[PDB]
Amino acid sequence: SDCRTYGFNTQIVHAGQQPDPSTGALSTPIFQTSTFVFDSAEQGAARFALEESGYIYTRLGNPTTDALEKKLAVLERGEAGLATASGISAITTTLLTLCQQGDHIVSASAIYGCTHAFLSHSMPKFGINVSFVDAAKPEEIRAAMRPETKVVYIETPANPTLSLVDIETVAGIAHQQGALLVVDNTFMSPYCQQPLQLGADIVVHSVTKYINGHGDVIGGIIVGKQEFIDQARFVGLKDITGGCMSPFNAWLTLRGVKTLGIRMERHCENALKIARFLEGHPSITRVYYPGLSSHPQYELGQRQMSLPGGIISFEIAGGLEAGRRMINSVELCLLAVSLGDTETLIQHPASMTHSPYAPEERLKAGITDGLIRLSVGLEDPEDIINDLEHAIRKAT
Amino acid sequence: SDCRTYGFNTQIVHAGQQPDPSTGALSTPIFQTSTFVFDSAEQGAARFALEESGYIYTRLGNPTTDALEKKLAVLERGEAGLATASGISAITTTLLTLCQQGDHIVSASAIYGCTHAFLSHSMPKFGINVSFVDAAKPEEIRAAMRPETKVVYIETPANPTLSLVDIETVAGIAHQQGALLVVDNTFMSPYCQQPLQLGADIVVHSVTKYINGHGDVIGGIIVGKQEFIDQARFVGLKDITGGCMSPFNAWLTLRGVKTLGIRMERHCENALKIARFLEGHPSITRVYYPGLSSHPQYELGQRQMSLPGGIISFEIAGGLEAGRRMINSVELCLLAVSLGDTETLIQHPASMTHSPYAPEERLKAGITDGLIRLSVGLEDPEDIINDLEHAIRKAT
Amino acid sequence: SDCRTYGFNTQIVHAGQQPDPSTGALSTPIFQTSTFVFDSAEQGAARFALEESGYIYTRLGNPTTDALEKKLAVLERGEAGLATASGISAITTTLLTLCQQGDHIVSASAIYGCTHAFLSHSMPKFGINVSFVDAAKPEEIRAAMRPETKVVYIETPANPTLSLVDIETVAGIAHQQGALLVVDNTFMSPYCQQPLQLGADIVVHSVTKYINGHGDVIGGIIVGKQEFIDQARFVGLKDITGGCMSPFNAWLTLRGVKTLGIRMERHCENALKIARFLEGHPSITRVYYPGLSSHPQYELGQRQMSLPGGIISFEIAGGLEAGRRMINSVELCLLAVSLGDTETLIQHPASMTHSPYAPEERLKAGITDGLIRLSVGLEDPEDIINDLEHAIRKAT
Amino acid sequence: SDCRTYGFNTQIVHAGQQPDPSTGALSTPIFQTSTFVFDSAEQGAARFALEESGYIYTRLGNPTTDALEKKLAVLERGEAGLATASGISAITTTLLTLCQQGDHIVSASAIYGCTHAFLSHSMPKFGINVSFVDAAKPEEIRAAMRPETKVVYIETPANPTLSLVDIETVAGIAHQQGALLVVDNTFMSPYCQQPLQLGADIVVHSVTKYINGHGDVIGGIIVGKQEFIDQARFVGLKDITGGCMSPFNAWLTLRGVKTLGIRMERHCENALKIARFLEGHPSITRVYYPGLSSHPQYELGQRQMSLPGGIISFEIAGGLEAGRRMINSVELCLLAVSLGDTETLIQHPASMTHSPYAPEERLKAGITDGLIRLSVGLEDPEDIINDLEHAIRKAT
Ligand SMILES: *Cc1c(COP(=O)(O)O)cnc(C)c1O
Ligand SMILES: *Cc1c(COP(=O)(O)O)cnc(C)c1O
Ligand SMILES: *Cc1c(COP(=O)(O)O)cnc(C)c1O
Ligand SMILES: *Cc1c(COP(=O)(O)O)cnc(C)c1O
Repeated sequence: SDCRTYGFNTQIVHAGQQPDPSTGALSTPIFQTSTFVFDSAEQGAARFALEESGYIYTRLGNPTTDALEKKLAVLERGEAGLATASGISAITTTLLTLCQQGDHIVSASAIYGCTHAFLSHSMPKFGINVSFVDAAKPEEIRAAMRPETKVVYIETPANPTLSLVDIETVAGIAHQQGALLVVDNTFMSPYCQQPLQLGADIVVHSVTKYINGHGDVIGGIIVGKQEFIDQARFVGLKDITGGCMSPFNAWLTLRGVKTLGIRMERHCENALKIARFLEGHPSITRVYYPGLSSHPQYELGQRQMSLPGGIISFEIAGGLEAGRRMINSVELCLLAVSLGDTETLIQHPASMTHSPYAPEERLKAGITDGLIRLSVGLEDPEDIINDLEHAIRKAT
Repeated sequence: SDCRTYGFNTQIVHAGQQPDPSTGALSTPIFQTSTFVFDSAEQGAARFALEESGYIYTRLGNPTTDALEKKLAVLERGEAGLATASGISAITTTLLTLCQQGDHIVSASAIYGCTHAFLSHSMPKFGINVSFVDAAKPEEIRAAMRPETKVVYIETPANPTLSLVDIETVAGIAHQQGALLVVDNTFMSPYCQQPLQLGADIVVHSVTKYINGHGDVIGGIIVGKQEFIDQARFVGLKDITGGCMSPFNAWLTLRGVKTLGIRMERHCENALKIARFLEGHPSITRVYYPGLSSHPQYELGQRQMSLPGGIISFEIAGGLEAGRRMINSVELCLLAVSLGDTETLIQHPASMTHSPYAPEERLKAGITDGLIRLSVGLEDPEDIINDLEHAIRKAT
Repeated sequence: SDCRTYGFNTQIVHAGQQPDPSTGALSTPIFQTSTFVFDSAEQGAARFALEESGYIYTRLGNPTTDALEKKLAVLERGEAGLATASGISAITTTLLTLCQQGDHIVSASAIYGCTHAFLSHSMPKFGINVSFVDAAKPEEIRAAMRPETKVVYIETPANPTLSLVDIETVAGIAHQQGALLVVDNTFMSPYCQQPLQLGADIVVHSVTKYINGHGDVIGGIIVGKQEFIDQARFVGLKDITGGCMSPFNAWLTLRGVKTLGIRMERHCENALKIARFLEGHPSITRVYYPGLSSHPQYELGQRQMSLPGGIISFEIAGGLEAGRRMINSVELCLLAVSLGDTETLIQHPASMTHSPYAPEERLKAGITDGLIRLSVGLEDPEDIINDLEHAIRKAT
Repeated sequence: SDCRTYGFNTQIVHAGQQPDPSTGALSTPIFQTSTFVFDSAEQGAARFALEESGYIYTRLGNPTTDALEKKLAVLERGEAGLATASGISAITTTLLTLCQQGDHIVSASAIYGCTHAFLSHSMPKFGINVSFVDAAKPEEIRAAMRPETKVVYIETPANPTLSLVDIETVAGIAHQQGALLVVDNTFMSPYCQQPLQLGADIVVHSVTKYINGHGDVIGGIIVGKQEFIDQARFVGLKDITGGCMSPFNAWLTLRGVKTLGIRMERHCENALKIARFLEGHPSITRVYYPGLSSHPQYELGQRQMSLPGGIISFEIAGGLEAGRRMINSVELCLLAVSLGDTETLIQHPASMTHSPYAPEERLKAGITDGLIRLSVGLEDPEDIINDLEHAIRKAT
């Protein structure tokens, strides 16, 4: 049969995978090899000429990684996938394949910090200019487009305030002006949002977050048309970034993604409960969560996202010192800077990642002094709420 | 004590490593994690401000990978190391950290094919121009230097004819003209050649070859001054290539490198025997091996290399068809395109990697129709010789 | 705090685990080591004398495996855990620690086939006699008890007809007669049944099934009182079976168990839907599933099990040939002999595992000619039902 | 061709292994699976009936582990191999397959401590009696034989004094009296001693030591006739010990064994240098090493062993307190209780493993107060000697 025909949970479990043909092994074997052996000179030449399918060398391609690439292509409804060493490598392999000196990119300003650093500081040194705009306002995207614009780049939801971008509307604007739309879908995973179905051309993820979900893999994935992915593989990865994924990391990500549907359901069920608790707490001034009807783009989120996500941000009364006291008072939530793990993770940017920055520079990343970012895990939500209540009460 | 004080075999085993402090575990633990947890807001801020040692997130740094980086820095007599997703990523993370639009690179022409593709086709699209020269002639390096030249880039020995480059002489030329010298030391490993001791500024390796040695890791390493490595880590890797190494791959490379000294001794003992056998064979027109006194740069090799290496190239009588017949007639040597594995690997480029290319285009990579490339493994050399003799006899 | 105080999902995620003390790594490091190093002669002696905590050698104990042992002890409400190379090793390490020549065991007859082979053929050759009884009838257990009986051994539910054993009632009988009760809890996992809370003394699992859940680990676990577990570790494992678990297998099982709660919820939701579909199908003569009210011990199952499980057996009309045709006609369910994986697995014992046996010998394992065993996975239940309907329709 | 025809180093690299048939991957894939899938009911039945080759379930057999089993069978010149969870499991799976209540074993007294504990305390509780003899005196073996003796069990060399057993002579005695000879060949590895070639029936190893060689695997192997190995697999392992090896551990051992020849050569070259240094040191009363001509069985060792090994024991002047001071004064040698790793390991049993024992009880394991045991690693021997000289000088 064809796995593209089954339901989404069935695809999560099975797409891109099948029992090993020589042994019947059910788990995808870990092809932890660099070298592949040819049966003859002619078989080697046939593979190098693309006249025969098969493998050559793990930087170019590998059976374990191929399974992950095919699975994620199915889940995003794209033609082809390309696994990478990190989410950053997925982003930069994509953009360095597409762009050359003299080209231009229109990017959302509300993007992952290291992506912003790449676009702000590294791209212009290669002659590739970037204009940053508020992508919640599609007119600002249009106004920033130039004859040289090759790419519009967006993230949605966008940390740390969980604002949204209207993918379908932005895709139409980008395409009318001759540009590709690249969407970083890390926050949602394909279980909750499908940018290619809304007109995006390329989707990138850090699999480090929800796709792997177990806090033990750094990796990325790119999904798009075969013609583009082939260039991203044989030029961007092979020559430019060298950012190939280890077969063992691909195997762990295949293993983690098996539970993506059930994990996202529980992350989001837990997060909605915690978000409602925080919205009712008189020591919490604001709660940013797409599942609360007061979210400024709530209706867009309901049309574009099948679930409101596992991430919450909120502001605690009392600013910087209260946020520091609160984060130093949790006993179950763990202080860390990643997200999408099975454990609940918490961070206070103004006292952690952005401490030696001026308050007006911190807002440039949307960071207020009392802002706390919470990645909701798979624990009992009552335990998470009790921990938050205990810490908030102490802090205020 | 200080491991930088012990003998080289002792350093191979011990440098960069020690029993785990919390448990005493002798093997370096596999810190297969993405996330690291802070004990307090203040500890997180201290790490982000570089005011406290410790870890944050595996793309930035990891204890397992740190051990590999420190070991390879000791072995190359460099200050610091940076592990990468691939040898290509080591090369491009280095050059994309050092160079920006308007800069220039002087490169040897006799370099790894994918490095050549990066330099020929990708660098100029970022405004970084490259002049290729015959680096066996240091005067051609000097003549190609421009005010904008930031880097001279060399490999030695250089596949597929095993020609050499005089590292010390080229380093002096590069430095007099204000450029850094980057040496790809993959072929030799630090056990056989130490470019930093001869004046190079930066050494890169594909650990995929001899350093790991077991044919099961794609990876790279960069070694140089702390100031440069810090930029390669926090800009080149973090932002540009995203080419971080998986902790499991670092652990496998640590494990492989434990036997680097004994492996290189056996590879080179075997290769010298096989090279002498081939040089005495009337069906073999030429043998390229630094350990044969007829090698055109033999004396330079004796001063610069402690052993002549594990790689041999040779030309079989009868050109393309004889090379194809020979490679299709081996029974022990394995047909493949990597090198530095414990198994003997063999390839015939004119019928394998470069078949759909014109004979005059193949020479542009030094490839004649009868040229065979042999990576000598750890088998009994008598068995390798018998296999080669059987195949040569059949082919001719 | 104490993790034994949190909710069960919180314990699944966190019990037995914490950030690495020397680095903060969130994932439990893979301590893939044999050797541990002492700081002094005195520290080595202190560990060998049990006068100091810490590690010596991985066969005796290991930090990664210790985390798994502690987690499973928390989840089963037992004092201590011991990980093993396989479920069989958990069973035999337990029984060979407890029993010596002249001792006796009363065992259920409806037990895992290889356990039955150990008890029937291997135990008596060591002078340890075994009486098999129908453990659904607690009076048969009582009647089989002898002065030499050390252990009553049961599984519940019991494959392949999913009959039950009343743990609390059997525990009272065993204890009144001076014997320990050992329960194999593999089928249910601690998420669905807690034998120690009902009076059992020792729980064993094959973690190969639901606890790991990902079809990529063979392993076992024993949970019980510290005094017994210490004997199982330092005599049974150290000396008798040698069945220690690899640190990597323990790490994978820790990783798999993170999703145990959400997996069991989905397995059982899916299984109840499929069981009801099969019970309404006129080509299916019988359906064995604890969640159907027609199950002969339905009310006991509701008191003893929090969910009815992920396993279903059923009889297809037409006996042996229909069962063979049906199993050869599924397109999504995979033909295999394990259970508890994320993929739906199916087997027809009369044509697969028990084909060269007489029909009257097959019933001795409860196997009728039309009996099919289904391990329900995490796919969309509609897809599983459609596959079963297609295959049943073709077969009948 | 047939790998049993190549030289021993070629076999170390290649025996039991070949490129993956479906992909050409050179490294043996890690078949980290529990479940295997059948294409039809008939294929499942054919495998269960042994009428078709192939896999069923990893406890029974696995492609990665099969490669290791076949390689070690080739290296020991035996018919078949069986991998296990530990060296202890190799020993007990063997003996519990061969023996039942009423049987008898004649064992050397100079054996590994946990093997001695199994034979002394556990075997008799299963009705299997054991007589311990000085196996350096073959007449004591003969005199201890009884009508019920099934097995003669020996280790050679034997820790901690490195005494020897004449394998060929003992095999002839055992066979004349109708018993099998089992030899634990862990100390030597097949590179240095081949008991089956000298008449032994079964060889066991802890692969934890030299075969893996990297201090990161606990595991065992059994090698013998196909008829016996089949019983050890399908009864001893399947039913009794459950001591199967994890596929990942088998893959690591395959990887470690690739360098067995070059490692043993260097271990033994280093050990002979260190042994000669110790024999010339006036603070060292005795040196136990088969490569010193003063060894009491030196000539037997030269006939039976191709190299004298990597292990040395020696007595330091001043007894218990000097041994403790010496071991607390090394800076490079690591204090630990395993052997065969790439790092040099050292232990002082009288102050470490046997401290709370009476001096007359310590001699029962051949342990004098000043006895030090050294596992010589791959470091520069000059560095090891300097470390030992520094520590000896301080201690005396
Ligand atoms: C973490 C993250 C990234 C970067 O991925 P890495 O795997 O850390 O390189 C990119 N985008 C988003 C939205 C992320 O959360
Ligand atoms: C193989 C090789 C490389 C590339 O390294 P990868 O690990 O394949 O990316 C670079 N230089 C040399 C000399 C090589 O042999
Ligand atoms: C599979 C199973 C076992 C055996 O465990 P292994 O890990 O295969 O050794 C024991 N009991 C039950 C109920 C099982 O399903
Ligand atoms: C270490 C050893 C063993 C035991 O093997 P494990 O892998 O630790 O179970 C048995 N025999 C000898 C000679 C050993 O050195």
